[PDB]
Amino acid sequence: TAKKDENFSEWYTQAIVRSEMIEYYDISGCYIMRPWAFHIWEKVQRFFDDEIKKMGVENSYFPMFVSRHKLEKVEGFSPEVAWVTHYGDSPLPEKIAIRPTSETIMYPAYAKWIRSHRDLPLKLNQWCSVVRWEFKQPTPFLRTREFLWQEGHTAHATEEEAWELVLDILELYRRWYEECLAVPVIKGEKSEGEKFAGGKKTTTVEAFIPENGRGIQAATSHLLGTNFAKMFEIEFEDEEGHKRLVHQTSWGCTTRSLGVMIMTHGDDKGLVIPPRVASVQVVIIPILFKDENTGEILGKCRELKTMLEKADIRVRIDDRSNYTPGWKYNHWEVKGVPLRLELGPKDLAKGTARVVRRDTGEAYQISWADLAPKLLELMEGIQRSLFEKAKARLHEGIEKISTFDEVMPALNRKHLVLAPWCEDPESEEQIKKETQKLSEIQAGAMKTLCIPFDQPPMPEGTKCFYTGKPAKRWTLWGRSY
Amino acid sequence: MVTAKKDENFSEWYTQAIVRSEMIEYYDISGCYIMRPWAFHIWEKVQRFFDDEIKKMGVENSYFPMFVSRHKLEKESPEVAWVTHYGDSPLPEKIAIRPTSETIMYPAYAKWIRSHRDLPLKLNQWCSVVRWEFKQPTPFLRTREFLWQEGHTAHATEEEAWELVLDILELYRRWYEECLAVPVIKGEKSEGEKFAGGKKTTTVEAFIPENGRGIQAATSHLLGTNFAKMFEIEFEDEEGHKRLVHQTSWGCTTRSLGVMIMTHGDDKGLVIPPRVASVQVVIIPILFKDENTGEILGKCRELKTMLEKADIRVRIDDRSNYTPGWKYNHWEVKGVPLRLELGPKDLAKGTARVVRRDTGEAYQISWADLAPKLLELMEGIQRSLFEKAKARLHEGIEKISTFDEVMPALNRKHLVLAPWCEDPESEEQIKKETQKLSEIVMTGAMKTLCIPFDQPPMPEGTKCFYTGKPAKRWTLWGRSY
Ligand SMILES: Cc1cc(N2CC[C@@](C#N)(C3CC3)C2=O)cc(NC(=O)Cc2ccccc2)n1
Ligand code: PRO
Ligand SMILES: [Cl-]
Ligand SMILES: [Cl-]
Ligand SMILES: [Cl-]
Ligand SMILES: [Cl-]
Repeated sequence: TAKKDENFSEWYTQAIVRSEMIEYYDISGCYIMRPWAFHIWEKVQRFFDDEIKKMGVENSYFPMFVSRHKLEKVEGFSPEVAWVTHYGDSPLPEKIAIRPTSETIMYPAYAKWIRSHRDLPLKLNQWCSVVRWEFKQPTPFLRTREFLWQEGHTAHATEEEAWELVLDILELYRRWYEECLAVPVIKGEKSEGEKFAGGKKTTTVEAFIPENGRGIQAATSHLLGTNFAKMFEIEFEDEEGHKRLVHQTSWGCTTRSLGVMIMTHGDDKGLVIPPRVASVQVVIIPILFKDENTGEILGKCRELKTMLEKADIRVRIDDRSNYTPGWKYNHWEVKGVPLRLELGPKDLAKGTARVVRRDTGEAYQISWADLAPKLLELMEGIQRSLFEKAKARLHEGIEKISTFDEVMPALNRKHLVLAPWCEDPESEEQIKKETQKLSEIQAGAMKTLCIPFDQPPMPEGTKCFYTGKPAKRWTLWGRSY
Repeated sequence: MVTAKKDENFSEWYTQAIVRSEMIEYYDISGCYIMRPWAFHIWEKVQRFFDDEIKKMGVENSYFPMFVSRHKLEKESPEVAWVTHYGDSPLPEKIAIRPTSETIMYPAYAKWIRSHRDLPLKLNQWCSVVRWEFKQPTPFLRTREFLWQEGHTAHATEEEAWELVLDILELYRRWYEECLAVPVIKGEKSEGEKFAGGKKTTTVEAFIPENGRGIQAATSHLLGTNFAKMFEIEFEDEEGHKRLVHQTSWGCTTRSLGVMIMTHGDDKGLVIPPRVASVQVVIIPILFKDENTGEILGKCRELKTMLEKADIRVRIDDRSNYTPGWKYNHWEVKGVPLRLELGPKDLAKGTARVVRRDTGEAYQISWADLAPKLLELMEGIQRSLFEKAKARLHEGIEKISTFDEVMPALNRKHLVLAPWCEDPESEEQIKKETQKLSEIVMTGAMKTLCIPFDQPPMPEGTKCFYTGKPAKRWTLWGRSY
């Protein structure tokens, strides 16, 4: 009912409801991931895990609790600590905390495990859930009490090796978004005001939501440097016998990616799932009505399913008798299955099937023998087309500007701005506050999204679009999630 | 290197084996442990096995919240861990961390299921849960937080549910026997030992000879219609009458790793069955006094490529900061099944020296014969580990007929197979009497482990070994985890 361009958050809520991706729950901010959503997580998890295993990153599991004494005697997703005080009706002798971060457990372990240069590099990953206690206005995948992620943490003898890993991981995050989810992203560096607190440098991939003009951070990969090694005394004796601090990285990516995929590819009809991650790629809809199944149509449906599955196509036959074919068409459209295969009496009488693409609605009459190759072709086409259209929208959403008087216009067009910036942090705070004020008066704030790796030329003497001081680099700004 | 002997101080041996093989890091909070990458590799092998198999059965993965409300939890709790505070302030309502997810998932099941067309519903989750007991913990075997999978299905009939119960139990037998080379006994739990709220619990039970204790390896419950009544999970059948669903739930945990360690470990540390070894063959180049250094490394990489063509999992330990003898000890204590040594002598002869971990036997193998001979050796090692463990299991069970045989058999560190009337009060009586007699860290009580599927014949008039009433079935008892 709600149109994506007119009432975006209503559209998002409804499209997620009707798609059966999630279910509600009696504790606020929590959402059940049903298979239609969880399978997408499984796909990107397998891709990213295969790739980091090639880099020698090994998975691990740390306890979810920290002792009161370890906390009393690192910035997390919650400012305060959640305490477990009882088991059943019995008070614990000492209350324990749900860990605010994994770093508080992992880094003391790293300080024990690393003693010598022979022990480096150390590369660990953990797939797990994460809890937040101070979410506001929850919404599936974007603002939740609990989400899923992977977090990698590595330690190296040199900063050069650590940085190399940071960038390799950022490239894997680009591939996670662009090759699996068909979502284009922009590689860049965070501002001093937006990077990880105690780290040296934060790199990020950023996406864009045209319907509200907002940038959204897709994933991050931090050069932590030696600051945490000094805090946690993670030292190694080098080849010459001198004690040195390790150079660390950490990197994470969450189920927020599913939300970004949803928002990127949905239309007024509902979700559109990229074929590479869809739980079902082709739904076979028999043109049947209740109490009339002779076996002719369902038998051919089953033969077609077998044939498609031998080409590794994920197929479901919706043979539920109590629904009309048109009901099923709309049901699977709203889920965003990328292809629908229609088989009725006429198709049986002709040796063909009618196949409809979800992204464009185009229909193809395809002989049974041709189904498996043609479908593979179509799915790649759909995947590619989903990405390129999104990429086009991304580039139409960014305006390259020179001066501050160009900001509020572009923000009113629901656009990001790429502007020469002196990178002075106080100026980012000033720009946020005054774009926020301006927005208020006009009826919010605009902040740095990233400093892109891809830098256009900077003419000699170009001045900062805000302070008028010498500009350092081109910086991508916008309203933000 | 391990120095405690498995048959002398079993607990010290076990701690040494799991720490020196880099599987476990002990932790500030008792009963919680850091699971290091070497352990996580084995977990990932059995996880992949079981996940692939349940996908063939149509079970889909999902993710439900880690928290559960007081009212859902108690519609149904001394192991449940309560979050009661955030910072210094009480939560308005305490919430529980999941010890299991029946009460989390089944309100959603009742919402989702309306028609016989909605069945069977088959969901699974891979996650961690928390059971905060104060009895003695053991890394892997009995912990306060652990990784597991939990599957939950709903069916139109009891018979279909029971088929799935038994199919999953067979997958747990394969998990232990086929992957981990650990023999298990299928049975049903006694009325007193079955899952609370369920109808019938089936189990696979393992045995640890060094301390004489049985342990439940995995469990598969027929929940029946009991939880369907609790949560109003109903469907309209084909005739239009409302019926309760018939449910199953099943789980298996990282306990499986503990049982593998204890089953196959020896005085030198771990022994990993080839089917779950992430490194099946470690290649050790013998570099001494610069003799053929480049040639040896090249031939090692060639041999790695050749072996990977046969799907053998190979690692070259060409780390320069360790001697060959160090690498021998390192990969032995970590339990790599096969070690391949290549030095100048081996290069000259066109062979390699291969040492199998379980027996220490050495082989001189031509390069051309390496892949078929190593495949044969690995299947021989796998089968031999299983057969030796199965022999120890058989020797650890005494078949008895009267209660005065119980304490001697328990004192030989054995289980007992006894005819039992299956009256539930007699199990409490037997636990208490055997505890008292044990006196004259873990409990000395003998409880039922399972009523085996495999039933010896019950001669007419056989008396229950404890009550003297007519025996019903043969029952396996022991001290237990
Ligand atoms: C590692 C692991 C496993 C399992 N259990 C249980 C039965 C089951 C089976 N089969 C579950 C259904 C799957 C299993 O594996 C249980 C546990 N801890 C606990 O009971 C809590 C605890 C902690 C310290 C001391 C005593 C007790 N710890
Ligand atoms: O804890 C148990 O025993 C059952 C089986 C997994 C889900 N709940
Ligand atoms: Cl997958
Ligand atoms: Cl740098
Ligand atoms: Cl954001
Ligand atoms: Cl695997």
